[PDB]
Amino acid sequence: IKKISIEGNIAAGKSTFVNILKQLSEDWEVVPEPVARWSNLTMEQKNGGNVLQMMYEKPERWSFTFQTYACLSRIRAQLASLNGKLKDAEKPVLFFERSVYSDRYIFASNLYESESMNETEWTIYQDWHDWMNNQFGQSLELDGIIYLQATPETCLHRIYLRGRNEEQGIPLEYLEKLHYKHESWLLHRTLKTNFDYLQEVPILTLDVNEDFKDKYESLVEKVKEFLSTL
Amino acid sequence: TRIKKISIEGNIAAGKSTFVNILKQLSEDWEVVPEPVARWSLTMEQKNGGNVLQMMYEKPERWSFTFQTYACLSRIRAQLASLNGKLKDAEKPVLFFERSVYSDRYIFASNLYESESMNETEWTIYQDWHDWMNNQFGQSLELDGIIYLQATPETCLHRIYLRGRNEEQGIPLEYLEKLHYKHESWLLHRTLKTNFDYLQEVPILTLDVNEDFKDKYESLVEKVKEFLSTL
Ligand SMILES: CCCc1sc(-c2ccc(OC)c(OCC(C)(C)O)c2)nc1CSc1cc(N)nc(N)n1
Ligand SMILES: CCCc1sc(-c2ccc(OC)c(OCC(C)(C)O)c2)nc1CSc1cc(N)nc(N)n1
Ligand SMILES: CCCc1sc(-c2ccc(OC)c(OCC(C)(C)O)c2)nc1CSc1cc(N)nc(N)n1
Ligand SMILES: CCCc1sc(-c2ccc(OC)c(OCC(C)(C)O)c2)nc1CSc1cc(N)nc(N)n1
Ligand SMILES: O=c1ccn([C@@H]2O[C@H](COP(=O)(O)OP(=O)(O)O)[C@@H](O)[C@H]2O)c(=O)[nH]1
Ligand SMILES: O=c1ccn([C@@H]2O[C@H](COP(=O)(O)OP(=O)(O)O)[C@@H](O)[C@H]2O)c(=O)[nH]1
Repeated sequence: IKKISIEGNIAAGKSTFVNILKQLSEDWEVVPEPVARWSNLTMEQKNGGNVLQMMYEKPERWSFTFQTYACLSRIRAQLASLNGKLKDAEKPVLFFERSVYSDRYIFASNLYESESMNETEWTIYQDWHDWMNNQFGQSLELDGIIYLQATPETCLHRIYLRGRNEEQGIPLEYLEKLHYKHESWLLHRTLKTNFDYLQEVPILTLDVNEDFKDKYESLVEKVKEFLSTL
Repeated sequence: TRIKKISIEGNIAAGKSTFVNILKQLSEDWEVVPEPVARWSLTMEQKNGGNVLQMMYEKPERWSFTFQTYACLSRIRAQLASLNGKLKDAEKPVLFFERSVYSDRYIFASNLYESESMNETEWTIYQDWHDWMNNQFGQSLELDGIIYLQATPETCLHRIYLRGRNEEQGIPLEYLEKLHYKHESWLLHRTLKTNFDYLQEVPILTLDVNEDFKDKYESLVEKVKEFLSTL
């Protein structure tokens, strides 16, 4: 199986793009993001719901707890697909809706930066993150990234389009701060991670500013070519 | 795998470190993994450890969950590493753990849940992580046996009074009964059902360590060497 993580800002179009891909090839399957599932039943998802709501109310009390549980749920859920899926397929591809690196170098790092996590919580999380991925998540190494690039302003409208109730307060500032970090890591590539192979990973950046729900062929053609390059 | 893994279990100040330390010297084939939190009680672990301990003491309701996660992680890292580091050329290698991932959760984390310093979402979340993660290690850290060092709260208090740490001097006798009770259920009556199936069939040796054993441990070790020859 090849592993491709699909990255991008909130409401840039990842769920939608990934649900277009999985429909196109028996060799293509998807791992959605747990935090995504949490946003509306097994024990993980009641913890997910409670913990999500707690995070909305008092993020500086709950950011450490949330981050450690979101990533754990992602690490476990990517494994459920990599060890039990695409058994009878010729050129398997598993497409991750975000990654263990999104968890750390976008969201957790941004919470540390808005002081939702104190120094020690952040230092426990990075050590907890290094070890949890290296003990259990080795097989998760990514063969490439797809960055669905959407201006901060495109994203603000798309949460409006998504018309979810709890997400209309999101200031362009919050959405802009995630954008800058997304730009630094994947486009300008000025971010340093603690993972050496992430320095070299193939990366495909896709301008997803124009809507693509019924005009996505050119985007899908780029993915096919990018995949061949692996 | 060929290394025997034995937990030493006991309440605070029962004398586990004293025992462990005695044991390491009685044989070149006998090795010990000190409990990471006891050390905190200077790497980045000491730094992080140092802080969350003081934060934990300062406010149990805020830091209990964070502390419990890091203590159990730092423990697993000592344990899996000693496996790799010592006893590669021993014909009769035994590794003594100062406590286990079971005491983390079944003594300490449960206690803190029962005392409302972790809410339900933190305790089930903590339990989720412990369950799944120890189940990745199919048999690796899993115990060959357990040695219960059974003392009284008073001895432990008495022994707290002797250990000479003001930072502990205020630990209340009432907390010990609670902790002591949790040990007796798990290690004496065997009524603590857990979610690690092999445990209920892990042999337990119980030693009463109320009598001062420091100059006079030979009996205690005979019972340990007797126990090891049946595992
Ligand atoms: C529903 C998505 C999860 C949430 S909720 C949230 C949030 C909610 C309320 C907040 O204050 C009122 C908030 O403020 C953050 C801040 C005040 C800047 O520290 C963040 N940020 C986030 C982004 S954190 C996140 C998201 C995600 N998908 N994965 C990971 N690992 N972390
Ligand atoms: C992926 C980011 C989700 C975020 S981030 C966020 C947020 C971040 C920073 C903020 O100020 C710095 C913020 O303030 C919103 C406010 C201006 C107070 O209305 C909200 N709100 C949200 C919506 S919180 C939420 C609640 C909920 N129940 N479900 C979901 N999925 N999300
Ligand atoms: C960081 C100091 C260690 C502390 S502090 C502590 C504690 C401190 C103050 C408390 O109330 C003000 C407290 O609440 C008493 C209780 C009845 C649990 O609410 C617990 N319990 C503990 C033992 S936590 C522990 C020890 C250990 N060796 N291993 C693990 N996994 N956890
Ligand atoms: C492994 C420590 C275990 C415990 S448990 C404890 C404690 C727990 C609960 C308590 O009340 C419920 C407690 O007493 C606080 C009180 C007496 C009410 O002010 C102390 N303190 C401690 C140790 S605090 C400590 C210990 C230590 N070795 N070093 C430092 N710097 N701090
Ligand atoms: O080109 C697009 C991409 C997305 N969407 C919609 O915009 C919202 C946000 O997109 P999505 O959930 O895919 O973003 P994600 O958070 O998954 O990146 C959803 O209601 C989608 O149906 C759209 O109308 N056109
Ligand atoms: O036979 C003994 C065993 C222990 N102790 C004392 O009791 C205290 C607690 O011992 P230890 O640190 O070994 O307890 P642990 O927390 O490790 O069980 C220490 O001051 C020991 O010196 C003692 O006087 N005699």
